[PDB]
Amino acid sequence: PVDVSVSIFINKIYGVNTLEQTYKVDGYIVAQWTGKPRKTPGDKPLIVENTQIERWINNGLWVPALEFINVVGSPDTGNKRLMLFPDGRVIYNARFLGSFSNDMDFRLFPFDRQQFVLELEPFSYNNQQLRFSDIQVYTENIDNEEIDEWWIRGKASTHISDIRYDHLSSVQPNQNEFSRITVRIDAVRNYFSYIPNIILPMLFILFISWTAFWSTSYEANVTLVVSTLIAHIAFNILVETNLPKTPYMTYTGAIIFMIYLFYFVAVIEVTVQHYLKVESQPARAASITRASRIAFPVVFLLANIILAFLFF
Amino acid sequence: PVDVSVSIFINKIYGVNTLEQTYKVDGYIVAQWTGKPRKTPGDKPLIVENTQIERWINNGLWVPALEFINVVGSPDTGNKRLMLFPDGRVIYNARFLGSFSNDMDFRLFPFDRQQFVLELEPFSYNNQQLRFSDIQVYTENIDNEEIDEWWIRGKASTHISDIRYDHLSSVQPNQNEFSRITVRIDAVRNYFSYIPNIILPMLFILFISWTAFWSTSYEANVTLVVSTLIAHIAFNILVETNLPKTPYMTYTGAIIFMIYLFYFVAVIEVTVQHYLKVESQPARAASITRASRIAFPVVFLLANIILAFLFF
Amino acid sequence: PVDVSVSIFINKIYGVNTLEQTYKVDGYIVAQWTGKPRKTPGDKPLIVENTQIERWINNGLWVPALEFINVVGSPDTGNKRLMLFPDGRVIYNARFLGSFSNDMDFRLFPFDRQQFVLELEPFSYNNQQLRFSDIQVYTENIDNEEIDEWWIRGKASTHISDIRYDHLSSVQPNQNEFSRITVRIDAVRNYFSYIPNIILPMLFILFISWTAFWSTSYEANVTLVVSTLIAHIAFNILVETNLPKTPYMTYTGAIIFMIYLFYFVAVIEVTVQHYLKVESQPARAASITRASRIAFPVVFLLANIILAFLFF
Amino acid sequence: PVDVSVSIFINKIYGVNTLEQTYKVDGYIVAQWTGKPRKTPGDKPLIVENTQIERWINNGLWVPALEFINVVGSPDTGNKRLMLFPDGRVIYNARFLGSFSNDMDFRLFPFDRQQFVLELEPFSYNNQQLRFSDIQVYTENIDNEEIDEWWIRGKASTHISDIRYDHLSSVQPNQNEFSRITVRIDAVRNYFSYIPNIILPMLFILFISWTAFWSTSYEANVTLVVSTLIAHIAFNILVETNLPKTPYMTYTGAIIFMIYLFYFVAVIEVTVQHYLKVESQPARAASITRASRIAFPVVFLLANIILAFLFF
Amino acid sequence: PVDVSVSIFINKIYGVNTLEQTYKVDGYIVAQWTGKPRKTPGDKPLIVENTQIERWINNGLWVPALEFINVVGSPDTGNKRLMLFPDGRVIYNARFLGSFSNDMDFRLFPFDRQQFVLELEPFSYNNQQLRFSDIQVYTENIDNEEIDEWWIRGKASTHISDIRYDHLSSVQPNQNEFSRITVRIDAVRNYFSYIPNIILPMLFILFISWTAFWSTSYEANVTLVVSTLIAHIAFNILVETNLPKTPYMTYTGAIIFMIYLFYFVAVIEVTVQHYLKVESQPARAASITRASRIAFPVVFLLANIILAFLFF
Repeated sequence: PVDVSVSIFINKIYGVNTLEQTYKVDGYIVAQWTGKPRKTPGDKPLIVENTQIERWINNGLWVPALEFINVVGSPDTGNKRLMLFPDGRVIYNARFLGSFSNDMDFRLFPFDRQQFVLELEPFSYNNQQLRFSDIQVYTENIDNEEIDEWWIRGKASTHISDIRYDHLSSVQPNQNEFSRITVRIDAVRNYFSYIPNIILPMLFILFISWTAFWSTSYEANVTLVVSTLIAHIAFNILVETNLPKTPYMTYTGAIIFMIYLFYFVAVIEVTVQHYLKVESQPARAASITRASRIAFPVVFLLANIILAFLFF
Repeated sequence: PVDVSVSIFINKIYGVNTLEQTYKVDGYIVAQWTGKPRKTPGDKPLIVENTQIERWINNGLWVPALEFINVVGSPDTGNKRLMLFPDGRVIYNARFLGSFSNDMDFRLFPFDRQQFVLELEPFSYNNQQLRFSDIQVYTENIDNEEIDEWWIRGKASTHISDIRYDHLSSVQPNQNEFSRITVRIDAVRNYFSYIPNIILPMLFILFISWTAFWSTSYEANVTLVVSTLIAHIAFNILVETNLPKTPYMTYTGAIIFMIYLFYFVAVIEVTVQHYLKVESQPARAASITRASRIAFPVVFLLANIILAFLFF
Repeated sequence: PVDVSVSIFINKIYGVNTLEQTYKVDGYIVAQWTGKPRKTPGDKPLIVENTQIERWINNGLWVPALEFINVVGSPDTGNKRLMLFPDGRVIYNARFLGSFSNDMDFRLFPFDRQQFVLELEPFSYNNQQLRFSDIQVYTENIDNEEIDEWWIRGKASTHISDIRYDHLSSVQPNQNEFSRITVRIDAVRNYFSYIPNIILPMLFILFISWTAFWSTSYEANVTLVVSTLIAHIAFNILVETNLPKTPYMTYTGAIIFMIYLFYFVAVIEVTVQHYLKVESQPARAASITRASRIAFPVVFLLANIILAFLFF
Repeated sequence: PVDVSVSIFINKIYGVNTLEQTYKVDGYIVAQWTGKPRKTPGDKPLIVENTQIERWINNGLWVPALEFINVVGSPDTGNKRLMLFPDGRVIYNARFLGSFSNDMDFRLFPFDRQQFVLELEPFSYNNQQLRFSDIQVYTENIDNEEIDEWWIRGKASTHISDIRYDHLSSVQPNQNEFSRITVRIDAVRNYFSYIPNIILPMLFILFISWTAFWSTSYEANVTLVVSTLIAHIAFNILVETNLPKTPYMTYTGAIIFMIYLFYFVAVIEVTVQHYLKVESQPARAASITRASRIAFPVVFLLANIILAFLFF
Repeated sequence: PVDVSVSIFINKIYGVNTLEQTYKVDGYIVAQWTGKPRKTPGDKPLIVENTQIERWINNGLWVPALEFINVVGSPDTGNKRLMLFPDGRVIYNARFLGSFSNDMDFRLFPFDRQQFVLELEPFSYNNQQLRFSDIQVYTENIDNEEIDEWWIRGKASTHISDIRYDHLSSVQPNQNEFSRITVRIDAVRNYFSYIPNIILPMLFILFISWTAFWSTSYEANVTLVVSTLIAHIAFNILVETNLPKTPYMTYTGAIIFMIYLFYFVAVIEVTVQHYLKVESQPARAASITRASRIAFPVVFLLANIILAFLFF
């Protein structure tokens, strides 16, 4: 079992896709493994570059196949460098930029909780142990909390585990166990701009519909409730890109669907106020309007607390 | 006929395109075929990596051309590994991520039924049999049914068949028969979020138009039916991306087109109610409104059941 | 002149761009040319794969440069295979997926007529004849006419021609003549879904504006004609992607522009009806409304027949 | 100084970006330079293909670095061919498809004037003269003037110049002068479809707002001017993609901004007409409406002529 | 320590992304380092091209790994050229086009201040000094200030620094110091078109809502304030692409959110004016309207000055 020291540097974690549950990660990968003693020109260790790296393997130099398990497509390896030491050890430094998949829960978008995971397992070698994992997410979080989309919390989670496989070759009494690095950086999305850009204006439009709970004129009432619903849909179109859309139900989506009913229900109230006045019963219509004038804001507050009580 | 054992691992089936009938599939491909006996360093079998794989073929090592028949463009092969055994057999392990085409029926979108097919046939060898196919879709479906867009039902369908060709070379008395793997995983789209985000709000807007079947004021009636049609088109704009658009007629599209008539027809009713009152015949207008107040909801229910009876 | 037998298989003709006049074509290319006699291991012909193909050319093996003339960018060649026969002939099989340019006429979109052309000419060899062209568009059209976007009509058009060039080198007394394959598959776009999704709803919105030709209330009339124009523009936004937009005038675009006038003209009528009633002359306004109530539908029908008479 | 004959063929000039001032150009590049005498098999000149081209340079064959100066990114070179003559000269034929940058003036979009420039200078050789430039834009313009987006005027502009550099090496008494080809094809955008699709309907919506200069009812007046402004913004959304948006002010943008004022000003007029009638002074309101009924169309005509007088 | 003279030419700084804080930079890179004396054919220095550059490294020629630190993905290197001098020095000229990341502050968009930074550090060599940095942004700024999106101010900022690292190898306590080039060009976004296209029309729509501070009719008042809010959201949809959206609060976003309240508040005023007239207290409603007729424009002016006082 060849011991490999893996040190991964983290520079950027950008472009979090709300559909494919993908995110682009940039940095550097360092693999210091003890090889076999070789002769370098003099005492100083040899420095080999990307083009000449393949030339060394042809001559009889070992290079282990360390592949990312959760990588979506082939990641972009910039410049790769092999540092052959006269003593024996070899240091492999390579810049990488690729897409990584991890199960994401967007259920509670306004106060999002997400984990960015990176996994590495040698593609061809099982009885070749991975010594120690090191995550250097030295890109300062408290430096620009407003500028950074995600508030980096904790200097990642180091985890080294032996992944057991089932479907393999004929000889597996102790070949099914592959060493695997499990890097997991945590982050919390900043609500800072999501309230005065999405939440707050989507609420005002809904309360503007509620101004028909004072107005007696049905012609003016229709214009309020119908047009605000147009404004709500229009504003939901503007937002949509910022909004995360997943196959499951969300707290934001639950509120968004709840708003659609509170328009439909208000339309009913306004129409009820009208038909009562038409059928010479305005005494009911008078109290019906006064009721919903206090009921609607209370009911929406109860239900928003109900949703929050279920999601949190 | 060289016997080839093909074991394909399935990791992800993501990004289902509603137009091109394409979907991205990620995993691993294993090809264990009995070659010719060779000498490996000692007893242990030789492990060859991607860069050195081409070097072996030049020396005189066999590598069969196993191409995906239904692959759209050249798929992304990550790291490929050849395992040369001293006895004779060779195990080929390669990570793949590519686009696959299959005939899809989106006719019934809210309760979608789809099959994800993967086909493999040796590009150059016909009298080279494919021994056994194995599909390892071990990515747990019941684990996160709400999170997964498609509910993976069944551990795929293994199918090995001899595909017969017509247009070939000169020598074809028994060369037209190529061995082909036919992998078909089944899945059902979760309706869970499609009802409170698309179906339900598209219905409320249509019923808000129906509130003119109580109102006597034509000026207020126009504002209802005309503006709700604006809201419906606006909401159809928001949805559109989620909506699958194909060259054939769909259950969703049939309902969507039916809604467009139920606005146009309601406009007619409202205008009829007006001209009758204008031409001193309000007795008809009074019953005309009361009729459509019960008729419209019944007619739409009948027709929605009619459509459902035709599609299902 | 080396005789080359070219047989092109057609699998898919997908993604027809309405702006760049491009379409993606997938299939296989077969080039059977009589080379020089060589010795294969035994009697059986040698099978050479993509990586080893370049190795043969270095040793002294001929490979002709067959490039697509109408290809947009470098097309994606999947797996290429050379079949060296002991007698002399060589069969070249290669999978291709690329973009092809051809002059397209979208003038009559609802009942579209289009030709998909593919051209092949040897990039370097003029006095090297192309024997016979064969198009195998065996992807069944009548199988799924509703599912297929284009109804494949005819098993393509085989055409072999000697293309004469003007601007060449110094030596051209008989070097300007290059052999060229001209493959042209015909197809007709299915109107099936384009009427109940685009045409029909765009018409209803326009007739809803015409309901002001019965209404006497100007305040209610404005709401009709102005808001329907908003709905028309809104619906044209939804459609737009499905709609083909070219630098020339189309039948669809002519109707679309005609609809914009029929709103503007109706606004004038409604305003005329008003000013006449204001200036104590409602006798004119009464007949003015009754006139346009019969005129507008007749005029639009005449003009739609006029447009159809010009385009067809 | 090695004399190089450069003949560039033009096939397509497609996808003109209104932001980055980029356009994709496809064709062929021919470089006939007199090298050194070599022995070809017999008398016939040797034909070398793309893969074997690099093999010749290794043996000791010259290939000059002819790079496009105005190319955005590395352009797509399809198939490249070297024609080695026994006498000495070498003809280099290569198919290219790349993006080219040139300063574009979109100030007057409806009647656009644009120049498509292509520049070539040897990347490594200064005292290596470029003999003669030849542009073969034989893709017929008058063939399909309605189908072609740009009306190709003139068979391009041939220009060969010695570009002088300042920041170079140590030895520059006569090494700063590089030979450069300056190809410039001219074209004029067809207005044909831009008037009945963009200009004309954007005008009708603005005149529909002007129908409030006859109407006495403020409630009906508001519905006109407010909703037409919604329609104008909605129609500007539909158009936007066709509209060129640059960091400077345009004739189209000036008119577009002018339209936004003519709505705001009309709103003021309508509100003035109201407050005058409210404050028992309708004599002013009567003439105020009659004034703007003649003023607004005259003022907009004056200002549109003013803008046209400034831009042209 | 090998002294390297780095001279970077700047051609284009295009496509500034408001989300990822990225921008594409094109130009040339010159690296003149004193190598070892070699024999060139005669006295003239050897000119080596891109394909032959790798051939020289195999023979025993030094090429230092100069990588961009702030580069997003692998940048596009066009044609690279090595100029081997007989004396010893080697000049490396390479054309580049890549994406660069730098922390951007969009807080004050209408009068934006931005810095475009480019960093270069040898990927493999620390005790290999970078002699002098030279930035040639000779692409004239005052030439076309209206055409250029960013007004290039200053001929960049030359900065050479020794970057100290923490996580490294065993070999040296004085190996953590890498020489790094820090190029920073400054630019200011032109407001020229952002006022008559975004700011000015977004203001007119808001003042059109204020015309209800004269109107006594609630039915006409609702139509004003509700529809202008639709127009504002509609216009914000049109703009959105031009608008920079970041996770922090902006001056534009603050004004944009402030506008959403000024609609909601105006709705309240209009509804208050109504309920007062309903509950036989129009004396209050009369002064309430007259108050907000002077208050609203003054309050918005105060608050806009307040925001400007905080951001500037």
